[PDB]
Formats: sequence, C-alpha cells, structure tokens
Amino acid sequence: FQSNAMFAWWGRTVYQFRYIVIGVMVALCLGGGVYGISLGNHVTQSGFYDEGSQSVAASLIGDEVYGRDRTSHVVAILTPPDDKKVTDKAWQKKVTEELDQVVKDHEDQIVGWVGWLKAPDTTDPTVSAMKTQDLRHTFISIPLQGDDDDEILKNYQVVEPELQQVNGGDIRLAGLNPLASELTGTIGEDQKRAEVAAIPLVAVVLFFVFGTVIAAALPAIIGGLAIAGALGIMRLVAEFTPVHFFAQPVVTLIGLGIAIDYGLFIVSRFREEIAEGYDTEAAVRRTVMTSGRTVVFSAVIIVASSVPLLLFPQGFLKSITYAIIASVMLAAILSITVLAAALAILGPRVDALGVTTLLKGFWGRLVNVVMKRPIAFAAPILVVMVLLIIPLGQLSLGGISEKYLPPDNAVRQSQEQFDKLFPGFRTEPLTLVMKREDGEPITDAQIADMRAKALTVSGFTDPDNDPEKMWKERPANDSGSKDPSVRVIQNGLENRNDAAKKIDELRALQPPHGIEVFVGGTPALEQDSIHSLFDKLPLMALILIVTTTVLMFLAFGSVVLPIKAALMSALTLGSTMGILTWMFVDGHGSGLMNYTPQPLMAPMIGLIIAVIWGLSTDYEVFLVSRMVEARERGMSTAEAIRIGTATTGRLITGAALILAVVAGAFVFSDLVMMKYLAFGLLIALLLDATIIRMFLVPAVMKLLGDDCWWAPRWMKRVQEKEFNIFEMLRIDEGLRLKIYKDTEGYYTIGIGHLLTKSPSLNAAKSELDKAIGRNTNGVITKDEAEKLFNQDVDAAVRGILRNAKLKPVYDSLDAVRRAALINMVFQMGETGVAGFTNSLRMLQQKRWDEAAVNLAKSRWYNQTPNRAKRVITTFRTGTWDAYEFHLGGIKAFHHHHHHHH
Ligand SMILES: CCCCCCCCCCCCOC[C@H]1O[C@H](O[C@H]2O[C@H](CO)[C@@H](O)[C@H](O)[C@H]2O)[C@H](O)[C@@H](O)[C@@H]1O
Ligand SMILES: CCCCCCCCCCCCOC[C@H]1O[C@H](O[C@H]2O[C@H](CO)[C@@H](O)[C@H](O)[C@H]2O)[C@H](O)[C@@H](O)[C@@H]1O
Ligand SMILES: CCCCCCCCCCCCOC[C@H]1O[C@H](O[C@H]2O[C@H](CO)[C@@H](O)[C@H](O)[C@H]2O)[C@H](O)[C@@H](O)[C@@H]1O
Ligand SMILES: CCCCCCCCCCCCOC[C@H]1O[C@H](O[C@H]2O[C@H](CO)[C@@H](O)[C@H](O)[C@H]2O)[C@H](O)[C@@H](O)[C@@H]1O
Ligand SMILES: NC(=O)CN(CC(=O)O)CC(=O)O
Ligand SMILES: NC(=O)CN(CC(=O)O)CC(=O)O
Repeated sequence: FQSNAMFAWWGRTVYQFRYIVIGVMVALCLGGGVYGISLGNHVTQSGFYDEGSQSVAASLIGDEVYGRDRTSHVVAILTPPDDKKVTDKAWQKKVTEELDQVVKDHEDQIVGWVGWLKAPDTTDPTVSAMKTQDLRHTFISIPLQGDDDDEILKNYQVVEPELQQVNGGDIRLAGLNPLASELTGTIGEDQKRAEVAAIPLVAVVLFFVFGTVIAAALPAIIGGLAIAGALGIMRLVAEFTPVHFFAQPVVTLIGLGIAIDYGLFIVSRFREEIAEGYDTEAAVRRTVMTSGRTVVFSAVIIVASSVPLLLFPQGFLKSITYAIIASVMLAAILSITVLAAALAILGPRVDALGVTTLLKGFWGRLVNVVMKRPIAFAAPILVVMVLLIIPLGQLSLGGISEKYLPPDNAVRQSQEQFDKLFPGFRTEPLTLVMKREDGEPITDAQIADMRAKALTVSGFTDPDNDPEKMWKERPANDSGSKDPSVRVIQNGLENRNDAAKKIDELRALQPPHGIEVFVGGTPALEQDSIHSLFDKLPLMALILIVTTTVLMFLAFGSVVLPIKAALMSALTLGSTMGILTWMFVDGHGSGLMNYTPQPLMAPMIGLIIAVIWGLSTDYEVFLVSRMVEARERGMSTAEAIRIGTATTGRLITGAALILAVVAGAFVFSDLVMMKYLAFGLLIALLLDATIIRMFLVPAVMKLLGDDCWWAPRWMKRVQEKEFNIFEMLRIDEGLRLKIYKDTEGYYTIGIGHLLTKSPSLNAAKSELDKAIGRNTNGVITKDEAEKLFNQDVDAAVRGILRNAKLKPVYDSLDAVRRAALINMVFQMGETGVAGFTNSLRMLQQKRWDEAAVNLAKSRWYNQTPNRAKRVITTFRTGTWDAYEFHLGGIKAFHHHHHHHH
C-alpha cells in the first residue's frame, strides 16, 4: 500500500539531516516544557456534568437569578479550649473578632462568615441548630468570592492558612472547598511520588532490557521530552478550552511510560540491526521503517481509542483525551525523529558504556510448548476471564464525595464530623427552575400550580410535614439578578437512590401554560451525567472497535488477526473491569490500599475503557507485528508465532514493567478515581503481558494456522518484486536498451554486455542483431536485456565452477551472496576475484564481518567504493538491502567480464 513507501524515505532523511532534526525537536520539546510548567495554574476542576443537560441549564439559570449557593463553600467547626463551652461570651468575642479580621483582610476572597456565633441570642431554630446541645461545638459558614469553581477554590486556598489559625488552631474546615482543595491536591503529590519512586525503577528496568546505559538512557530521555512537549501542548490548549486537573497526571501516567515503550522498541531494533552487519545509515532506515510502522500505528491506535471519548459531554473527558493524544502522538513523533537521529549519530556507540560508569531460549521454548497443546491452555484461560466478568454486574455509579479521599484524611473527617455533629444542614435538593419564555413575572398562583403538581410526586422529604411548606423557594442572595421571570422551588429527597425515577417524573409533569421547567440539583446533575454516559457508550464502543481493528488490519495485512485482537482486547477489558468492581465496589483490597468501597464516577468508566482498550491493542501490535514480519519473511505459522514471541519477549516484559512501575506509583493516590484508573492499567497490563502475550495469543494463532494470516481481500496487499541478481547489477552496471560506448570506448548494451571492440557501430549492430536473432538497429527491450544478462551470468557461474579457487566459496554461499560474488566476477574477472584468497576463505567459513572488513581494505574498494560497499554489505548481511535502497545512480558504465555470445 501507500504506507510502506514513506517510512523508507523518512529513514534515509533522518540520517541525512541528523543534527538539524535533533536540534529543532529538542528545542521545541524543551521550549514546550518551559512553556508547560505553568500548566497547573490554568487548570480546572469542573467538567463532571453534562453541559447540555437540563440540570446544568437549571443550575445556570438558578445561579443567575437567585445567586449561586455559597452556603456550603466553607464550613468551620469551632471548639472552645479547656472544656469551655460555646456560650462563653469571652470566647465568643475573641473568636468572632479573629473571624472579622480574616474577612476584613480578604474581602476579595471572602463574602463573610455566617453562623450562630454572629448572633448567639437568636430563637431562630435553624440558626440555633448551628451549635450542639452540649455547647462544646459550633460551626459557621464562610461563603467565598468568585464566579466559578476554580476562582472560589483559589480564594479558599488564600484564606485557609489564616482561617486555620482561628481559635488557636482549634478550628476544623470542611465543605465544598476544603474537600476540593484536598482532592485536587492529590495530583501534585501523585506526580512527586512518580518522580521519587517511578523514575529510578524505570531506569532499572530500562537497563535490565538492554545491556548498556546509553541504549538504556535514550528511551528515558524521549519520555521526558514527550512529557515536556505534551505539557506545553496542553498549556497551549488551555488558552482556547478548559483543561482539567486530571489531564496532568494522565500525561505522566500514560504518556511517559508509553513514550518509554515506543523508545524501547526503536533502540532495540537499531541495536538488532547493528548486530547484523548493517551500516549505521542502513540500521536507522530499517529500524525506522519497521519500528516506526509499529510505533506510529500504535500511537494512532491509541488516538483512535481516545477520540471516541469526545462523544461524551464531560469536559473532564475532553481534556484528558487531548492530553492522551498529545502525549502518545508526540511520543511516536519523538521516537522516530529525535531518537532515530540520535542513533544515527551514535551508531554502534550506543553500546559503549556498561554497568561500570560510576560518578555519584526461554521465550523460545515457552512459546512452542504452548503451541502443540494450545487448547489445553486456551480453554482454562477463557473460562476464568469470563468468570472475571461476573463481578461487573455489581458495578454502580455515583458523584464526587468526601469518600473519594482515604478514611484517615483529616479533611474527609472534618466533613464526616460536620455531618455527625450537625446532621441537618448538608442537603442536596432537587430544583424546579421555572422560566417563562414571556418576559413578565411569575404569579403566586402560578407557583401554586407547580407546587400542586410537585406535591403530587411521591417521595420528597417532609420534615415538618405540611405539604404547603414543602417545595420552599430557593434562597436568594445578593449575587442574583432576581428577575421575576424566573422562580425556583426545591425540596430534598426521601431515600436518594431513586432520584433518576423522581427526576424523570418531575419532567413529565406538565408545566403550567407558557413556562419551560428546568429540573436541577446535585443529584440531577449527577444523574444526567450518568445517563449521558450510558447513552453515548454503545456508540463509543462501536467507533472504538472499528477504528482500531481497521488500523491493526493496515498494520498487519491480516483480516483475521485484527478481529482476533478485538476479541482478545474485549475479554481483557471485561476481565479487568470485573476485578476493579471487585476491588472498588465490593471493596476487596480496600483495607490493604486504604480506600473506601463506593460507586465509581460515571465518566471514569468511559476513560478506563478507552485507555485499557488502546493499551491492550498496542501490546498486540508490539507482538504480532513481529510475527507478521516473520511470515512476510516467509515462515510457517508455527515458527512465525515463535519468532515474534522470542524477539519481543524480553522487550515487551520491559515495556510492560516500565509502564507497570509508573502505574504502581499512582495506585497509592489518595484520590479513588486515580487509584481506580491506575489499577486498571496494572491489571489490564499484567493480563496482557502474561496471560495474553505468552499463552492465549500463540495458542489461538496456531489454531488458525495460516488462516490467521491474511485471508480475504485478495490483492488487498500487493505482492512485490523480489529482488534479484539482474536488479542488483542493473544498479551497479546500468541498464541500457540502446547501443552505447562505455568508458573504454567500446560498444556496449544491456547490463554491461560488450558487443564488440570494433570501432564500427554497424559491426556492433551486426553482432547485436546476431545475438538477439533479430534486426535491432541498435535497440533492444528490457526482456532481451535480461535474456542477454542471464547468458552472461550463466557464463560467469560456469567459469566460477571450473575455478578451484572460486568454486568452494561459491558452493557454500546462499543465493544472495552468490550474486555478490558473481557481481565481483563481472567487474574484475575470475582471476581478479580469485586474488581475494583470504576474504573468500572468510566467506566460505561464513565469517561475514571479518570478510566485510577485509574486503574494504582492497584496492577494489578504493577505486570503486560505492559498488564495493554495496557488494560488501551484501556479503555481510546476506540481503538485497544495499541495493533496494541505493543512493542515486551511477555515471561511468563499464562492460563486465564474461560477455557470452
Ligand atoms: C480532581 C478532582 C476534584 C473534584 C472537585 C469536586 C469537589 C466538589 C465540587 C465543587 C462544586 C461546587 O458546587 C457548588 C455549586 O454547584 C452548582 O454550580 C456548579 O455546577 C453548575 C452547573 O455545572 C456550574 O454552572 C457552576 O459553575 C458550578 O459552580 C450550583 O449551581 C451552585 O449553586 C453551587 O454553588
Ligand atoms: C460537601 C460539603 C457539604 C457541606 C454542607 C454545609 C451546609 C451549610 C449550610 C449553612 C446554612 C446557614 O444558614 C444561616 C442563615 O443565614 C441567614 O441568616 C441571616 O441572619 C441575620 C439576620 O437575617 C443576618 O446576619 C443575615 O441576613 C443572615 O445571616 C439566612 O437568612 C438564614 O436563612 C440562614 O439559615
Ligand atoms: C502533536 C500532537 C497534537 C495533539 C494535540 C491535541 C489537542 C486538541 C485540542 C482541541 C481543542 C479545540 O477546542 C474546542 C473548543 O474551543 C472553543 O473555544 C471557542 O469557543 C468558546 C466557547 O465555546 C469561546 O471561549 C471562544 O469563542 C473560543 O475560544 C470552545 O471552548 C468549545 O466550544 C470548543 O469545543
Ligand atoms: C508490578 C510491578 C511493581 C509496580 C509497583 C511499584 C510501586 C512504587 C511506588 C510505591 C511507593 C510507596 O509509597 C508509600 C506511600 O505510602 C505512605 O503511607 C501511606 O501508605 C498508603 C497510602 O499511601 C496508606 O497506608 C496510607 O494512606 C499512608 O499511610 C505515605 O503516606 C506516602 O507518602 C508514600 O508515598
Ligand atoms: N581477500 C583478500 O583481500 C586477501 N588478500 C589480502 C590479505 O588479506 O592479506 C591477500 C590474499 O590473497 O590472501
Ligand atoms: N562508475 C560509477 O560511477 C559507479 N562506480 C561505483 C563506485 O565508485 O563505487 C563504479 C561502478 O559501479 O562500476
């Protein structure tokens, strides 16, 4: 197809422009990094709700007209010391004056403080309930300035240190903002843990995979450049659209490790090509094509896995999707630009340093034992994996809670103690946001209409249970427009699980003539977000599976192998998900890992599907692409499966561990979503690297035999010219379809075929006419050029076999190397080639490197380097590589020895 041509071209190009390529990109990545460390201050917490939903609309209109609810912003429990009681007016006058001072110094941050302590002598029942009956505790509400979740949080964090200093420190902060501050604060300490724990462990695995530090350090450097540039990109993205807090760790959680993984396969392929006698220039090229195709494909596949998340309306998922795309794409680009150019500069110098630089057939035999008893391995694996999908039915979803923090988090407990000491104040009522399209006020009888319709609905709370007093109007503060065209009534909920049922019932209520009813509230926001997820989820899965399977099909050529991978990834997914619900819903490991068993966040299930599927699909490509390579190379399905396994065995383990290590740092996050996400990686990865790669894939793949490989769509993949000795010497000696004079001035034609040494052109035409058995008047076709070439080769080979000095080395050589030997014979004759007694002897003993080195010291190499180097490289590698990608064209044509007639 189209894809195989470009990687070749780019392979020669990264070498031709090494220093420029490595200079521009590192500058950009470091430039991005310096630009992208400011990411963290242009970062949002919002985006968990469905922006196009009625609840959000109800919220928007509600905060617009009535003012946003700031009563729950900051809540502070106060405890007088020395067992003094809250009613102690001496303690009151001192504490309140402290409070007034904090407000006085921060009017740009704090609206004020509300509570019993402001007017201790009130018979207002609700206000008098802001103190416990034992008079040991009293709480205040501290509404903050700001017009979005982010500004309000920043305002809290400004006043928090001085606020915590109230009452001699004996004050406990809780509410929306102390939790938000703690929840978002987990990001910063999760990455620090990654720098402290993950980074040194990555270096160990990196050095484990390779044998030297330079080869080990390069993927690490790529990862860092990927992070830097991706953070820079994400910073740029923050200029045009909100970027969530959670986007940052995703860059390091996913991008880094995957960037290391990509770099791991490039350096390993380069090292592998240098192991063969390939030039540095050649190694980078071949490496780039093979590895790049897999890495480039792997990146696009993850992009194809992340893009479907854009179907979901949660801005949370959009920011993360961008971050993933930016990361893995920059990773792929870096791994075939900066890294390739670096290897081109280094060459074999990658294997310079060893463990000692101090300053400060297992897979072979593991894969074949499986193959002849594949079903003994398949069946039990698939049963468990399906049985690991059984805890999935218990999966539940919910909104953000204080339970998202660990049970021993001080801020979570301040909250849990607020709800324990003051049980009534924490409410989440459903709202009926009424809006007349008409611009005139809503009458009292019009609200009476809606209340009557609302009182009809069954399960709303009735403390103080008169219906008249149910569905109170939402409190209005100074931030509201107070437009009489909009009025909001709200009631709490009885039994709060059933919100979806009663929300949908509130919307089924027919609005009094001429009004649009917007049903909102925290459970409404959360429910709409959940419904939005389930709605776009079947479509996501569709696009997710199709795009990746198609991409794997362009990467493999097989139709079956990609479809096989789809089922594999689906079962890896379903199994990993079941274990997670087993872990985070049923709470298995919750004690060990210090998290609370609870419903999972709805958009989190979208993210984890995409990440797992994309990661699972990549690790199939990492493995199968080699198998495919083997088959294309031409091998039975059996050994094709094996070759692919043994070649990538150590590599995929290291690639897995490096990613597993970083994930294993994030599993210790105080944020359950992060814990949950990080575990999804580990579990899916461990299942992929072991159960899938080593057992289930090679087992299955053999069952299909050669059916696994390309099946249908004949001609979908193009058979390609298989290089030959003519094409070889077409390059070295030229292909001329018309009689011409060579450098010695003699009439030559075809591939270095001397017609005659006669000055007479007609004599040459006469001999040419004779040779083709047809009047040519000096012109032949390509077929006749080959026909004549083959006679010359036959003559060359005949004489070679009659030469005692040439026959033994020739008989021992494979077809390709024979062509190189024949090439030499053509250029200098048997006696000329026979003069190479030692190198011939080295070739007969298959000491290619020794022969290649010794042949380069010849006068033959000196007088004709490009052809010699081409022939020598062919001896060394035994492949048509030096000819399949030769530089240019040759200018001086010379007729060869052994012109037959
Ligand atoms: C890294 C993980 C971090 C997780 C952070 C979660 C911690 C607690 C969340 C804090 C949310 C503050 O909730 C309180 C507010 O909720 C709604 O407004 C919010 O929802 C609307 C529709 O979306 C938006 O229009 C408003 O801008 C937006 O303030 C209400 O209308 C407001 O009356 C109320 O004040
Ligand atoms: C996940 C985190 C969840 C955290 C949950 C936290 C919920 C906290 C709820 C706090 C409700 C406290 O409300 C306190 C009271 O303030 C105002 O009283 C007025 O008293 C004086 C005479 O009017 C004047 O100073 C002012 O006009 C005004 O203060 C309202 O008029 C009352 O109706 C309201 O009851
Ligand atoms: C090398 C690998 C490269 C990989 C990098 C991947 C990054 C992809 C980033 C895609 C983000 C595109 O942003 C899309 C968003 O932009 C818009 O802004 C404009 O509309 C806003 C109101 O909507 C107003 O504030 C303004 O009029 C205006 O700025 C809106 O926010 C969204 O309606 C829209 O969805
Ligand atoms: C499969 C391949 C292997 C991959 C796994 C590699 C893992 C590498 C990272 C491991 C670093 C260990 O970090 C230990 C972390 O825990 C400590 O105590 C806490 O421990 C649990 C929560 O962290 C709870 O017990 C409590 O909340 C609290 O006591 C500190 O609070 C943290 O500061 C410290 O960072
Ligand atoms: N193949 C060669 O270049 C051998 N030459 C050169 C050498 O290796 O000394 C000498 C010989 O004829 O044995
Ligand atoms: N004559 C040329 O320009 C090509 N050169 C190639 C070279 O110098 O190595 C000689 C040949 O191929 O016969």
